[PDB]
Amino acid sequence: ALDDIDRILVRELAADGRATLSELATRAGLSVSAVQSRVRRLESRGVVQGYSARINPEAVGHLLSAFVAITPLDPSQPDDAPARLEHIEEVESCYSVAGEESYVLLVRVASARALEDLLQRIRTTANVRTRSTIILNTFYSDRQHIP
Amino acid sequence: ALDDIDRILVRELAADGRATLSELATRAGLSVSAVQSRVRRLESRGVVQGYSARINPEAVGHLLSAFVAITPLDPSQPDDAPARLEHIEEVESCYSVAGEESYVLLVRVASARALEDLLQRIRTTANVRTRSTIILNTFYSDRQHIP
Ligand SMILES: N[C@@H](Cc1c[nH]c2ccccc12)C(=O)O
Repeated sequence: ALDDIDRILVRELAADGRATLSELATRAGLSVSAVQSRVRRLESRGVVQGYSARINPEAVGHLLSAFVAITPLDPSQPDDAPARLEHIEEVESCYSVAGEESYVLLVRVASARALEDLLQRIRTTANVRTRSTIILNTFYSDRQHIP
Repeated sequence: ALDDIDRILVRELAADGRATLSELATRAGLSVSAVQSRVRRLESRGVVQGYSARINPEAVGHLLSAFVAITPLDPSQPDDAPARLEHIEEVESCYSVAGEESYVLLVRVASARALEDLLQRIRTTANVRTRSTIILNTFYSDRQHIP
């Protein structure tokens, strides 16, 4: 249910999430009130899920980032795993995945020793084995595409 | 130095990209001017590198997401795959990696059949083999943590 006007707003808000209603208005050719109300409607269906500053993880001390694939040590209860790892703050994302493993997390930590410690917390808190792939370099990311 | 006033700011801006110079400044103990200063400096120093609304990809036509793990076929050519792929736009994220493959892509696409197409285009444009993993569900995504 997304018309061309909304297509223009989200593409803009993707590029600039601090875009102002007035800047948006003159870009879709609408009144600042038209825009405001459009934007909240986008927001309240779950088309826009929030706004975030995109922080440099190295600058705040996260020098090591890794993908960790996790699989149930044994898969008989439905899966707690996302729920119970929500309160580990160093886990940034959590996807279920088709194939041999069940979830893939992306994880951000200060150093190698801090990674080893974190893998222990993960193994123990969701009762899961882990396969780790360290990121050496991010070429670009969250480059959100609106068609 | 990340002065733990600069530290309080980024935690604020990561949870809220449109939090406003004022509503910040209050929770931050400050003038709406030295708020505005660091914020301009924090962006200048590469610490906050941009603001983005977070759009739901289904909502916008991307019903299938995938991690796609690529390795170049000819080790005697310059290894420039991130750069060769950068204009392909459904590649949201491109990360080099220490594992079995050389990079991982997060890629978003209309349908399973559209994915087959994209992969073919990835293979012919970098000169890479592709191994891909399908995301069934995102439990959470980009929860950024500031020590
Ligand atoms: N990896 C499983 C799918 C899966 C997703 N989440 C899970 C949680 C537990 C066990 C399996 C799963 C498969 O490909 O079929």
